[PDB]
Amino acid sequence: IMKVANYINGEFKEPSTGAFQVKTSPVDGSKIAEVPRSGREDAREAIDSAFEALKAWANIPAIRRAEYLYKMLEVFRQMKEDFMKILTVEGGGTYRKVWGEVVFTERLIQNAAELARHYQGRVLQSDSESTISVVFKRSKGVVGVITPWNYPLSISMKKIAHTLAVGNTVVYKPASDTPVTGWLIAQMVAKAGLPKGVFNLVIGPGPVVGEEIVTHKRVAHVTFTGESSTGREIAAKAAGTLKTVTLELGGSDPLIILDDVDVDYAARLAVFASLFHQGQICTSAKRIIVHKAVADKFIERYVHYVKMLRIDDPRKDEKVDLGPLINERQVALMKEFVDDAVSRGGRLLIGGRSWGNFFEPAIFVDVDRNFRIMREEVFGPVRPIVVVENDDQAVEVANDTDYGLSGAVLTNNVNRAFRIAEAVESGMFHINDVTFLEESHVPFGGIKASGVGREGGEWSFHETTYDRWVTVTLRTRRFPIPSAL
Amino acid sequence: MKVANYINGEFKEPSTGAFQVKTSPVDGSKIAEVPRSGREDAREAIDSAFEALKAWANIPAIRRAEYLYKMLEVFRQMKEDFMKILTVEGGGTYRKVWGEVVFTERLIQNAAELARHYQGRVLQSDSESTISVVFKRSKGVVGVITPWNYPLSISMKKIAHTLAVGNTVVYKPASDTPVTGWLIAQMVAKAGLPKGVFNLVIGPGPVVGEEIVTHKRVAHVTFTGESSTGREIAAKAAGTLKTVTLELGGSDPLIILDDVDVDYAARLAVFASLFHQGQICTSAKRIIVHKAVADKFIERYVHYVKMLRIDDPRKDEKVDLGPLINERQVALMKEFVDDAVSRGGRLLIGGRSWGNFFEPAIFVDVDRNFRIMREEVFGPVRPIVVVENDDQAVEVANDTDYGLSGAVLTNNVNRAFRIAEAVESGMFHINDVTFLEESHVPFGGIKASGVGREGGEWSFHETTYDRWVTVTLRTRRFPIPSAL
Amino acid sequence: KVANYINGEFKEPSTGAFQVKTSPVDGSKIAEVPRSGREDAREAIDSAFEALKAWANIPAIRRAEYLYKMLEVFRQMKEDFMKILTVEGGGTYRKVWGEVVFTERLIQNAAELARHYQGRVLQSDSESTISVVFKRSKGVVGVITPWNYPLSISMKKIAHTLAVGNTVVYKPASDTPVTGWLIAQMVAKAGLPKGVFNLVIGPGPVVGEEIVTHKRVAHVTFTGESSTGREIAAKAAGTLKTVTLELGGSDPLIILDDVDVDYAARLAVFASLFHQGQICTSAKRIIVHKAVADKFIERYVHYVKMLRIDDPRKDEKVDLGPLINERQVALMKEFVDDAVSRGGRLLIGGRSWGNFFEPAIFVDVDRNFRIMREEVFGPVRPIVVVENDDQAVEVANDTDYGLSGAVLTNNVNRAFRIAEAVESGMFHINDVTFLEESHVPFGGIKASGVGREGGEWSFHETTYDRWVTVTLRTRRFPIPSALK
Amino acid sequence: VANYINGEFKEPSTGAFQVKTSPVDGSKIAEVPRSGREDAREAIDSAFEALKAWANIPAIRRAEYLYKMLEVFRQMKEDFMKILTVEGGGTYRKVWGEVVFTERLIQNAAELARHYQGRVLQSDSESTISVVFKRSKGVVGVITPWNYPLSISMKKIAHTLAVGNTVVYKPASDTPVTGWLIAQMVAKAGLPKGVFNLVIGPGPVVGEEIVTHKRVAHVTFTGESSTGREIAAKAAGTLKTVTLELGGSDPLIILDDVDVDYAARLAVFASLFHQGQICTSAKRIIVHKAVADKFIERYVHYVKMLRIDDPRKDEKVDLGPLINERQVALMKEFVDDAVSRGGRLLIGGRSWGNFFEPAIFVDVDRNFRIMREEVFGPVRPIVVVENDDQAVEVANDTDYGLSGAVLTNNVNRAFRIAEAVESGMFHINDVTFLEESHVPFGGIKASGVGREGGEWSFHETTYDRWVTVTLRTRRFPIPSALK
Repeated sequence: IMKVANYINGEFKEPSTGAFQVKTSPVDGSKIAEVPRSGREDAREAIDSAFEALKAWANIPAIRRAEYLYKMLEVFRQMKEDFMKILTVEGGGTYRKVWGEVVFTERLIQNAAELARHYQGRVLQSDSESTISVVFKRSKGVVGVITPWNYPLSISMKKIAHTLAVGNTVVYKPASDTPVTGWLIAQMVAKAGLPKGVFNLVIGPGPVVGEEIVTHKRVAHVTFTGESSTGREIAAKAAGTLKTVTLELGGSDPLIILDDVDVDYAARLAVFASLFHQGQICTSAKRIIVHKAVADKFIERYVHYVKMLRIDDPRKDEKVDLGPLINERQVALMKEFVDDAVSRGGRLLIGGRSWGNFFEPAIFVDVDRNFRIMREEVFGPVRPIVVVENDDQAVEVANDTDYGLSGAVLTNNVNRAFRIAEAVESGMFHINDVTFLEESHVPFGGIKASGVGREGGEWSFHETTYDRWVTVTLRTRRFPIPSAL
Repeated sequence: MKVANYINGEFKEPSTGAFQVKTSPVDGSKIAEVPRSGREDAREAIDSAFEALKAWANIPAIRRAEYLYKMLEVFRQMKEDFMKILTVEGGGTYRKVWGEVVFTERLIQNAAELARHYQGRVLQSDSESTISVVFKRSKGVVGVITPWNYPLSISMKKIAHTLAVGNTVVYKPASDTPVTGWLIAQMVAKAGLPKGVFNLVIGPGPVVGEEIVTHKRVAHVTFTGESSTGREIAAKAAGTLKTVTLELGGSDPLIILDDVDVDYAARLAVFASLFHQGQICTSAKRIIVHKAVADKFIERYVHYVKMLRIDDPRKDEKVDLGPLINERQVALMKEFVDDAVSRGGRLLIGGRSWGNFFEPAIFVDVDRNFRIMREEVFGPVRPIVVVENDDQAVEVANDTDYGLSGAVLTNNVNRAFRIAEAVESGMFHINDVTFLEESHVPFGGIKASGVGREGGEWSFHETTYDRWVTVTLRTRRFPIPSAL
Repeated sequence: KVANYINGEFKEPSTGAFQVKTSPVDGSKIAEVPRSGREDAREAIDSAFEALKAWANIPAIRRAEYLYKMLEVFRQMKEDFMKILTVEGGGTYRKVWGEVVFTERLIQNAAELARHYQGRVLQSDSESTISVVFKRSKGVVGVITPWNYPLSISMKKIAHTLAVGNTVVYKPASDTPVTGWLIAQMVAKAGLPKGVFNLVIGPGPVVGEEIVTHKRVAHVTFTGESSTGREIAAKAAGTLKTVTLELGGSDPLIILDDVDVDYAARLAVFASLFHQGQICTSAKRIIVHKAVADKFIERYVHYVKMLRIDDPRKDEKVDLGPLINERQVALMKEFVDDAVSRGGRLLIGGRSWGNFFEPAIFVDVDRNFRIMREEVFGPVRPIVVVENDDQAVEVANDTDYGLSGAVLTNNVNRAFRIAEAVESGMFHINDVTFLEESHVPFGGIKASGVGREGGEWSFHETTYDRWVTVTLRTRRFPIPSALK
Repeated sequence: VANYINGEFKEPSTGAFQVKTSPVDGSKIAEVPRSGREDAREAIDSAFEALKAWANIPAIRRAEYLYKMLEVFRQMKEDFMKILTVEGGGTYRKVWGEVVFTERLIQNAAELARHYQGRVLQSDSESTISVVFKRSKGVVGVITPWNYPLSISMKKIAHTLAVGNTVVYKPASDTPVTGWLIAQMVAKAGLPKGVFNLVIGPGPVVGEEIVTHKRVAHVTFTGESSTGREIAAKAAGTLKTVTLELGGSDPLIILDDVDVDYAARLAVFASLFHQGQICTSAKRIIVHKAVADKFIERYVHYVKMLRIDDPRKDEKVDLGPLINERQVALMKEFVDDAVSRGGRLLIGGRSWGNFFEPAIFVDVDRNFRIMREEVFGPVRPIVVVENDDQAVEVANDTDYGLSGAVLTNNVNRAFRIAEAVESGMFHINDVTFLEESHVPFGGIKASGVGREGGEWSFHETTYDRWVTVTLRTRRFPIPSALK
């Protein structure tokens, strides 16, 4: 009953050119909807709308913005089934995956609303007499939000909700493979009645709409989640106008398993961590590193549970374990990873088959550091297991990557857990849990090739505000020039 | 006098032996021979800093603080040497360089004081049986690239605070002030910091600086200089995804309302607009005065400008203004004066120049198309603009690409606060100079003036990252495989 | 049918004892309410104590969920709360509307903040040591409240204390029990776990004193008279329980000579006489600069004369309702008589009928007047004329109290100097003395009490810090010294 | 030895004095004042008069004074060490540790003075600026004990001064000379008259005056719980706030997966350093049955190795004497009670003069006095438990709640125990008496209220002050008739 459209300055509308393209399901290639194929003029219009809305939005008290976010939360709760349906048919997520995403998104919107009134500046001691010295927080301005296709709802809403809460306005460009999710977000914002221009949606190609957002002089900041190469490109283009950036660029997270673990539990945890959403998670456990003393048993248990994984049309029922990859390019790339691993002498323990956009888990042992699946982020269900002889070697292998997003160690020893946690080079780390733990208000982000900045709660606020030192001087004084006086 | 690099605990020549002669802006006399380092020297410094990093980051903060207190002790005995060099090399007056050295003492002390006290957070977890905390970790090897106007205080704010939280440093000072950089390295050497923790490489920005900015073992670059340079650094830094702190100058407004002590306002204005010959990022570069007091203000302001004593800054302690740093600065100031005259400006006083000296040139009858309204004027050429009301004052104040600091003079609390809120700047001062600065406050700008903040814990924020760590104390069941 | 609420159950007091609650408007019966005794208090306290571990141990987000539930139920009960605040407490429509709106914000604020109360990760001075600070709830908290703003003061204490994982035993003022019962209705409908919140309606020296002396009560938060607070503080020492005390004030409202005098008078009337002056942060001592004193006094008295005193049930435009009981009228009469007897000039008012007191305004008072020496919790107000800012501050500070204060002026220097010099826990420039927001630190100094309430400050009061370390290396110990 | 009041060393107004003797051999140490209420009152009035000037200078000026105090202290280290030993009974190693920690304490206070921040808040109203300033409380009473008289005093004094309070200081009666050396240091550091004051006299006279005087804003106290309750009650009269650290009966929990020999070594240090006269001494040792036999054997072995001697003799004396005869008498009561109740005395119990050999008991139950009371001396129970639940139940079966520790290599057991133990502080795999200059030190339950150390000391002796500026006019709801 409704066409998919851009949302610009309070109005749903076609791209100026009228150009469109067809979004199909990764599940079966069926048509989902025609969606805009916007261009630079559409991006410019959204940016100008956001810019004209900015002062009114930034200057209302925080409690009024919080109220809008609470309304958004109420609208979101009414739309939950709609979001789950689209996350499954457009993104290929299983019932359990998209249920988790929608529950987390509810917490994210609520978290941003909760915190809006409480973002504080500081009162300082002055080293001078008769001086009041304080620091205010101010919003950065128009913020470009550019997002990926794997968790398109929760990742988008983490960025959008928190950015809006502290008084920025938004121009949002969803991933091209998940446009309907972005349009549903715009439906939600529109129903919550936010002032026109405060939130804008532009559906179109990254190299056109995204680039316009990243280079426009009225955009103050870009928050971006996607590939490291795209991130470096955006960071470079952002420099033209000195806009700041938040970049979350994926990972090759280590899951380190020591010899004192419950091996069956370790395997269960490892399967979930390494293969949930077909391993298409930035904090997926992408490199599994196991102590030689439990390695044989761990590998057997891990393969045992992998064998049980059910791959199917994610619309069929609520207990499907894995759906398809997002498109044919991903399948082609996973095939390259498997073929490379086998050519280099790796032992394919299980899996390897694919059909349409579906790709089975493919598990390797006997790998070395020159394997593509050890050197690159593997955004799909191909996973190496590396056996190490001690903790020193576990750490060396864990750190032998350009990435540095998250990581985890399983052990019951407090000394080994803390030493390894300290030594692993990552922006996040989890003792006795999955690598992709995430809460709405914690600093989420990485180091090294995994990006810059942190998002979540007040950390999102830190990214999209600045400090403003203000003083008041209550006495007159003599000045050193002209000295003759 | 021969100057050297300081790399991995050793003072040494550039690997090519290449040197160049540095002269005083005061009279052109030879001051020193200094390195012309190349990319190999930069790489050696970076490798040394990288190799020193883990040992320096991992000792307790109290130990790093001890090194900084020792550096403070060494600095206190070198005060006179720093002042002399800031005058003869940088052209600063006694009062200017005295102020810089006093502030530098405070900066080193501030970094030492704070090192033990930079805290992370313990969080509430939304999950049962989960401990959730956030640690602070140092970024790694930090490039420090600095300007010539306040080469000591600006360098030491960056260096001292960056070291405090467990970063190592590769430092490349401005080409016009290499000797101040070498003296900094001397102080650090005497303080006995572990080899590689601090390194000095003297050489051309486009060679040494570019190596620092593009090298994959450098984690962060903190830069103070021109907006165009900063834009280039930010773009180059993207290749390795290193972060940056950029302070790129300003065109700060000084707003003077009609309820002020006009004589005091003029005295304040002269100091704020012309101290160190206006060569200050937060100089009061655009003076904006309310119609009702404009005539009297302008008369007083020119009166006090006329009293300024311009002279060899080495002569005595009461010289008001010294020379500009080089002939290019003189040439630029002449362009600003030429443009203002050509567009109908009235030159109330000044414009005379001889050698590197320049008598402050003050213009009225200016409009928004004047170069001295549109560009940063990093020298002693100043426009005075008259406005009819507070709305216009704000409009003119914000009519700039820059956004560093700003100030308003008024006794009215409502006008003061409304103007402070409306002016688009990273910092703002009510009833004081535009260039107020303390050791521990967030210093920095918005718009074309740059990104990030420096000073105390804000410097720490720039050169550390947050690290979320959890411990889960209970086992649970996972959603896949569902057949379980 | 009004009753206690203990361990998830509405019930009669154990003795079955009751008393009648009457309206201050006309003495009409409102409801029979419990007259509980110590055994009722002990049952409540034991219920809270047994509920504590389960409530403190759930994740913060679950407690926030319960408070958001409470907020939903409150929004349904708004009309009920306003009706009772008026007929039981004597508040006008505008007063009770304001209290209900603020209460909604208070419950929301507590819910908002629950998940975000953080501890700290520290630098250790020792090697191989992790050092952090957690926040822990104190335990069972006694909540004892007054009659003037019984809903908003109760809910500020109750909501924030529950948010961070304490359980609550609540005893409302004897003159406002139905409000306390409606709160219990709200909590019950929100479905909080049994024992987490308990209501005991009864005499302060019986029920209240049991709460304050019981070994399983960890904290008491109290708002009321300074004498009562001092007794509670003393009694609380027996078990080393901590206390938050808000004990009223005698706030100065300082009016300088540069104000809009008409506006100052309008502000002063609102600040000094809203809710018949029965506000801890009422402007109880008006201090005006001699240069505007005559016009101010004329305008102030003019607006006071315009105040409509009537049955607050009559309509929404009634300005002033009755005092809470006849004992308050008798006290205000003593204040008026003492002022008259001491030579004070009664400008207007001072009549009373039933529980309704007509605002009595005095000039030509001195420091020995009871209305200058004591908190006047009613509509009797002194105006003092002063010659300069020094005198204003001397008179402002000449009080045992120190809760809030305000200054009206357009001069930024005079505003800040006066704000700094006035000895109070809170201070407002160009606004009323009783400004209050849900998340700011509300509280006083001197005889006005100890501690702060509001958002995270409420959390600070009812939690404690817990330093935890992990040492990751073994070491040698100094005894026995003989040992290797 | 004299008082230090308003910048001047002087004897009490009465001229009264008393002779202090060494706990080591009873020899004379010094004549010290016996001050009265008038001396306390004079100190308080001096601190009150000095307060505005001290509170109002920039924090950097107060920091400079503390840095100067630090330099003076560094020159007086040997003096402090001698007096802590001969007046306090501390061994060389104990007093060396105290002096080192005191240096760090003074430096920590100086470091933080410029950095104590308030907050800028979001306002729920339009056109409103809303901020929170930090202000000093005023005149602060500092009342201290005899066991670590230097470090405990200086942690309180240095941090309290740093944020702009003035100080009236009353040291414990058994350690007045240490108190006088502190006044000496402060005098040489040149602090303004009245900012710091020393009054030496009996707690029930000088202390009570401090606690009840109307111009004293806050009292920070360390000592016995009974005294603390006394002070908290008297303080209520003038609504002054208090900080109280009132000792502990800390559990040291030792699980079955430990290096048992290491555990014993750690336990001996934790339980008996300074003769157990430490608020955070490991006073109740709780050990898992699977390692208990071996642990008890190793622990008694190391206890037997302890060298008890004149602490003045050399640097390797492990234990000195208890502070006085009353402490010895109390320790005998604890031993008597444990024997009467069926405890097995594995070693120790001998006493001569103020010296006492650590008495170690097994076979104890919860009704023993040494399990129910704080044992501020070298008598220690070892209790055996069957599992972690039982370890926790025993650890919490105390009125106190100061510190605590668990020894284990298991992360789950360490954390669950840490969470479950009811204490203000807790340490995994270390001694119970860990202490740093800037961490929140203090207890729950009977162990007291408040925290001290760095910014936590600042919180105790400052208050928040909410200030607003409203930038627009508005209509008010009364009189409602106004248009």
